[PDB]
Amino acid sequence: EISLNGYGRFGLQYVEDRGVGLEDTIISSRLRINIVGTTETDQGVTFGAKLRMQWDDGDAFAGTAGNAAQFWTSYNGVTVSVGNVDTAFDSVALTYDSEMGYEASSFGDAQSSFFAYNSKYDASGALDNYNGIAVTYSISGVNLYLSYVDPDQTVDSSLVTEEFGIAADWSNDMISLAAAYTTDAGGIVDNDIAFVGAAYKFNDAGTVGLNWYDNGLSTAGDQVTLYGNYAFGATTVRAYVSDIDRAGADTAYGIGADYQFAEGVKVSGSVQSGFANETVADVGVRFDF
Amino acid sequence: EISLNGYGRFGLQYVEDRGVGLEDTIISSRLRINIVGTTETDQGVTFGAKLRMQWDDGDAFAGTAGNAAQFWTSYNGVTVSVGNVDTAFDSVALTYDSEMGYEASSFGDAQSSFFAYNSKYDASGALDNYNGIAVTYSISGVNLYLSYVDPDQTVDSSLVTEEFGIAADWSNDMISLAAAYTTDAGGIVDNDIAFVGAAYKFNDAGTVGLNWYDNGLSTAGDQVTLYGNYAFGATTVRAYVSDIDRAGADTAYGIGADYQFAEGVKVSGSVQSGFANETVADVGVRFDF
Amino acid sequence: EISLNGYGRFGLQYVEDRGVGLEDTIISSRLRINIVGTTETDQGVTFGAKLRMQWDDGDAFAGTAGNAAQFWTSYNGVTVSVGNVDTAFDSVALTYDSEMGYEASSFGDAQSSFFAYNSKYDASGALDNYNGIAVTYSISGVNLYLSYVDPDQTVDSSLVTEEFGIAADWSNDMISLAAAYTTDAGGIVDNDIAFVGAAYKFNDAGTVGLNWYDNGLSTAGDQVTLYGNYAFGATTVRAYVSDIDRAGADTAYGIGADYQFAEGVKVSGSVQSGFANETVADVGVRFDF
Repeated sequence: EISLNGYGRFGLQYVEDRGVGLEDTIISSRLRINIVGTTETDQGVTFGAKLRMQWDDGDAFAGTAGNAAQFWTSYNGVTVSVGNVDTAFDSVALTYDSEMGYEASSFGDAQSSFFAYNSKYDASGALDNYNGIAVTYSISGVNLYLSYVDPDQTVDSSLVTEEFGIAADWSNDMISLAAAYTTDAGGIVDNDIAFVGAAYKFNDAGTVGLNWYDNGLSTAGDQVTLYGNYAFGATTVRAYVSDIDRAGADTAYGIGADYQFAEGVKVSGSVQSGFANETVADVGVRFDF
Repeated sequence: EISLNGYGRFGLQYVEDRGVGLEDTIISSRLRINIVGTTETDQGVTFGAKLRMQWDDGDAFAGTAGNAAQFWTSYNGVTVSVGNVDTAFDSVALTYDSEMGYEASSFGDAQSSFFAYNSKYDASGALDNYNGIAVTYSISGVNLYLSYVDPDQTVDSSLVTEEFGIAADWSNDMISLAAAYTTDAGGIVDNDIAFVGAAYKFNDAGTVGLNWYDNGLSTAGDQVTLYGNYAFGATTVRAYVSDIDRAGADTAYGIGADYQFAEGVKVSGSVQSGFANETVADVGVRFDF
Repeated sequence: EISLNGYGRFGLQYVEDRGVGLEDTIISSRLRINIVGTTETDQGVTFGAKLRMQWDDGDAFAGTAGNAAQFWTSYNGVTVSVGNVDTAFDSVALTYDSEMGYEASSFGDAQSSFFAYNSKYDASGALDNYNGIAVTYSISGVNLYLSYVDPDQTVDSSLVTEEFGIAADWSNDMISLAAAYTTDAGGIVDNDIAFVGAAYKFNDAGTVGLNWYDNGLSTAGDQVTLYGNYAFGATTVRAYVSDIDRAGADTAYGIGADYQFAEGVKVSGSVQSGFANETVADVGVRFDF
């Protein structure tokens, strides 16, 4: 069995003083197609592989290709995956819940480098032998994530730096907890990052959360992000503030809205201010097919 | 929802004195696959995106990839599209109705340069930031086309040349009219081209038309094409003659046949003579799946 | 109509002293997707085209693309195909029946060069104009294969070397015969190879065969391969020995197992010894979706 899913999204992307001779506002857009092949068995074991074809405005050659394969085996809630795998740091909950706009962005996201699912190919050749192993398990309420990544599996281990990450989240009807730890993130020695987050669903239509990060060797340093959103029926209001230890940095913040036009169609917009006092705004549509 | 459609076609392509050391006749063939994702809503609005993977004999690397995405929104007969869009000049009626053979060709087609849907990627990098906006509307019988194209949307407007094109066609049961105008066609300054065409369906199985072109900065100059076809049940006979103002040019002409083998399978052939006295012939099959 | 089929496979690949500074064991894996478009007619004729997207661990750019198209027409058991076609030498029976492991390998396979379906693109540019014609016909029990391949169809014939191959196999319930002949294999002049094989199904769960090869200009020389397998319900045991005329060569051999975990899921493993005394072992899974 092979199924095809994906999405499209487009709108206006603005960034003040984007560059001399350059247009501040452009029409950013993206097309994503996921190709998933699965083989189910009566022994209760599922085999699957997926491939992704994704194009973005600006992409080289005005072309679209597939990325590197991912394979997995699920059984009794346990899933082992190989190849181009999702990572623990990128997989945990709450960590990206401050994002807004149609391009789902936020300076409130972690400011560190770490491996995460590669959607496109890479011309540099850097990923040619990038292979990983990931494991997840859901013990009702609790979620476990373990990922191991070798940027070049053909070379003798001791010669390369592997990334290892552990992560877990839990959640009842009103409180949520999440923690994650990754050593040698992004294959960079001593680049040990960490996340700890908590959220409170102070109602059905609203939630306030707090994320704290240890950005490893990032010049950003430790960082805390405070966000919240509220749902007035079909439209959602979002806001957040973020701070990093880097000297002289500005407090990052953003305010935005979501409008569920229909099932599958979502209109979003936002205005954000980065740590270097950058100003960015967006408004677009996203449709899932 | 994601649907896959497309077609295949192959046969013999002949061109007299194709080049020293080169074979005049080769087996030309093409595979085209369209990937269309759509999201319908009960509000009566449709969202969609499409991608194309097309290979042609001769293609570099003996490979096939996807091109740059196209997105659109339809509502009440009005459709707005973004990205790799169809253009007014390329979209109007009658303009390509003189073509024949399995590769659908004719020296009777307009001899000017202008933007039109890009089916493949482009290694030059020329299309990396090529973005367009197109609008069409059907007021029963009449068809409106408007397209705006910026070959590099990242650069400040005033620095690049955009193509703008308007076009409209109308048609009852026996008469058809079509006109089109595009300024700075193909992004070339002062390259303003125009088309005007009329056709008469002098019966159910036959039609005679006349197309006049203003090829902008093309050395071809103004051009008039006269074509006609007749259907004897399953086989269609086609013919045409074309003239351009370029000095010393030859009158272009071609005679060909279509044979509807089945629904979806079409056999075609033709012999044509170009303005530079080139001789070309073809015979092949085309199947839509 | 367009259908999507394919498979995924992964496991451990071992090869003793794979190279200085290199890891002997790696996780080899593959994803294959076949895109097939067909157009059926009530005249009893079928038109089709297929494309392949296949990724392998190690692939450049960590990307995946499509290869060069193949088209065909089937009628009354006769099938004519064009473009990237399957060849007679690669298509006959018994010739690859000694292979084992999840990567289906065997030093017992023919040691000659010859054209065969190209699954991926080729950066060298070598296949840009590689076009072929193949014909097969099944006269109940007997199978005929004819293939003609021109590595560069644009160039004048006399300037390039074409590969031509004939092949046929037959088979009742317990005996099987197969022969094949290809001249200028792989487009190499005087590289005439041949195969002759016979197999006996000495039971429902077992088979012993013998393949003899004339490897044309290969330094391997003539070669004979002896293989056999036995099925104990769900697990299959395989073994083989191979010899070539090349001076000082070692006798190649391998022993392996297959385990049909479910319909579509197959676990395999093997240990093999090459003619140059190479040691290789593998164990993996393959799932068809």
